Amino acid sequence: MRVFIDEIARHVDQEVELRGWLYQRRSKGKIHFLILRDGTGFLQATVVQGEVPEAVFREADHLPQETALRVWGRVREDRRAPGGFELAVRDLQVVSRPQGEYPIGPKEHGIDFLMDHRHLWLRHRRPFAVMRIRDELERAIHEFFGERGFLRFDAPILTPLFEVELFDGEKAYLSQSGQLYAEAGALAFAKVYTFGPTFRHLLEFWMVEPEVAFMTHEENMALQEELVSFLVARVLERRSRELEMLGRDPKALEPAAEGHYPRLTYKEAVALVNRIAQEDPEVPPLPYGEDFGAPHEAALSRRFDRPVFVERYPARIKAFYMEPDPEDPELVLNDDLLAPEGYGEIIGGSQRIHDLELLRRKIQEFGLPEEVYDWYLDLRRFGSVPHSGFGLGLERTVAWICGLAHVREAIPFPRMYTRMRP
Amino acid sequence: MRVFIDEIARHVDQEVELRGWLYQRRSKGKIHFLILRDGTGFLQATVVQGEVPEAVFREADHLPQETALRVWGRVREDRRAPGGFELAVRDLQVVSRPQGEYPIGPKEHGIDFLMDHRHLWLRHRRPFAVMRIRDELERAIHEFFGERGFLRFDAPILTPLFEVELFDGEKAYLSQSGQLYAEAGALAFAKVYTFGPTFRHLLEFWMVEPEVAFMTHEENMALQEELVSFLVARVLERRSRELEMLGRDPKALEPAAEGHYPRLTYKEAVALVNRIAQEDPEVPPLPYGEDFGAPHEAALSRRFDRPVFVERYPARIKAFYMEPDPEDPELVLNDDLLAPEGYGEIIGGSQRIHDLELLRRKIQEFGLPEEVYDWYLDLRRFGSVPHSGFGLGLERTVAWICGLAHVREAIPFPRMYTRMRP
Repeated sequence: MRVFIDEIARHVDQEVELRGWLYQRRSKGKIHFLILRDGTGFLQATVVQGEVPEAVFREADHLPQETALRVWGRVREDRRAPGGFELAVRDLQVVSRPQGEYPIGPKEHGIDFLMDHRHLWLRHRRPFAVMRIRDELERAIHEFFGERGFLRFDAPILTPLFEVELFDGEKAYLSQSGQLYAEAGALAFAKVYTFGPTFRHLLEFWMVEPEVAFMTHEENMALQEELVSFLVARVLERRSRELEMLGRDPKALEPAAEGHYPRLTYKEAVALVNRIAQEDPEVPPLPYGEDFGAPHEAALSRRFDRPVFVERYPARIKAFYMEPDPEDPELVLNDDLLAPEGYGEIIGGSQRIHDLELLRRKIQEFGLPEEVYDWYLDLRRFGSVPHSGFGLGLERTVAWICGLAHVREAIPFPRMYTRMRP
Repeated sequence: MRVFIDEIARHVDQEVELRGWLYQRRSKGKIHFLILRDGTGFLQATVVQGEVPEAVFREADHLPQETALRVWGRVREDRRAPGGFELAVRDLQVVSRPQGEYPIGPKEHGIDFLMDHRHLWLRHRRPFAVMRIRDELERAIHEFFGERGFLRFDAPILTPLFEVELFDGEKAYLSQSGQLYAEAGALAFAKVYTFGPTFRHLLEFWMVEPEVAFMTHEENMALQEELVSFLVARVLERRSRELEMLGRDPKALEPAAEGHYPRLTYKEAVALVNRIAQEDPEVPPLPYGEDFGAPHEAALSRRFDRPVFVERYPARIKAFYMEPDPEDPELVLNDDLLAPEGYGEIIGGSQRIHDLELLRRKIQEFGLPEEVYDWYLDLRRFGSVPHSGFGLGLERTVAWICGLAHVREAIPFPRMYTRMRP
């Protein structure tokens, strides 16, 4: 029967069929060792001279990389085989051969060449591992919020920023965040999350944005920690093979899986960064009141062994909708979660204003057109409750978990100001 | 302890707390009957004069619609209560009152007024039911493909159609479909699906687009049937309450849940439509070679009790990438799945060309710029295998399952050429 490499362990000592591609090939003495990929994994297939028809042995001599292939054989358990299993091949059929030379030979090229060939490069071991971890995270996000009674709530992408021309003279704008709509959602369904593209490194990325009715700042941070540690735990448990293919040290991820994330106020974070900047030539000072520069963010991130929260920034550098700190008028009740190892911010969140007049005056103080926000103001006129939410950047989270050098590797086909292709 | 209405059955005869909103209110004799919503459901709460402090009874006299509320009481099982349960209230605390008159009183307004107030209207019973069914479908899609070893594969939205201005003079275009990228995905991961927004009724909608390596036309239709019948079954099993709130007859959905969907060739469909058009004044004739007009689609859809497949259309009215019918050169191996009851197309799919030169000449015959499709052509140069896929429109599927009058009701904040707000 036809099976997939991913399920090969369930078929030990049976005759099966694989359909896929020649990933690698080597020979020693009377054995050809093929590495086959079928899209769900990589598996050694042996072709043994004298134990298969000579035509089959010779045909298996004759296979360039990315030859498409059907192979038939017996599943063998064998710890000398990478994976722990191999296919003892009995028959083999070429489905197609490359028209030209395949552009990506093993262990050769630099990362940019590989990303220019992204549509082919996705087939290889490292992008395979990254994408399977990405899939694992997206599924696990839906399970995490589904099991807690959250409703997925798709925020609009077109908004009345990148500008889009509509029919006639009309113009719309690509969403940078579904949060405002998610708040309407939270007031209708108690607990919701968007899971969609937003547009601002990457021009285009994916954001999970939960909003919860009656939820406070502190509960908001607790929810963030709960989610991130669950996701790291889930990758550790189910994608340990992919982590291994990436050369990712699980020990760098285990603290995140256990929670108890350290927290810092903005003031404390600034003081810390400026202590670091004195003993360290490669970290510049940080004047109070400014947002964290890239080196500052990195220095904070590398200080801890798991994600670190930074909360209660100055109002002056945050958004109009954020709830003011009740014991400190210059600050708002917000938080950013920083991944360790220099990966930096993976979550941005806050408690939102629930008082009608406060929100009116904030909409003015921030010099905003009140009319366009009237519906948003309705959320305070009718059934207003304290509520909070946040947005998790999927690509930065993937990049961190996988240990990638750049976020563009975390998404199948990245869009950046420079590369917009394929 | 604080609980949600959705979990109320697990807490019979316990003292609990609810946090939510006054949805409706009526009184008879010494009982105030509140209908509370907390975002996860609707629940009767009784306040009994003489058994609660007089202040509490009087406070509960005093509650306009969308008053935000905390209520404490004992969960009672009671079939006279709608839901089968009610809260016997002991204490109650107003969290907030409406600033102004709430614009949506029960059983009053026309659909357009309600959609103009969509951000508030989402709180009510019918949109509640629709959105919970939508959530059920999105979760179930991830489970269906996750359990079959499909990988979620996010296709880019920005493409090199709606036009978007980038920095400098550069321009991109909102994706109308992730299929081309999904094919690269299928060749890398065997079986994939996009789950994302596309842009073309609705300007913006959600598409699940599976692609499978080595999969044929016939298997493609089998996969489509399997998926749709699973989704209908899943809504029937887990959202029967929401279906009931919608007044949706489960009997209209049960045939879809069982599969065995009828199939028609394009030629057969045309002949059928034209037979229908003779006995029926409200169905116009259909010349051979034309795509199905709206009345034709509707007449086909209303002919059957479950979704119907239409396959093997003329090449001349389909896309460049579609595999030609091997026994009939004028036709391609494609299919559209039509929902019954006049809802029409919910899936469009086909087998794709895997032969390199055939695809080159099709790219020319269709007058297309070969350069921009070179990467796509690489998918035929290297590791080319027969493959197929399709796209399921989420909103049309929701609209059909819920029995809605228009697809705009199937998405939280619809974008149409006319309404772009909120």
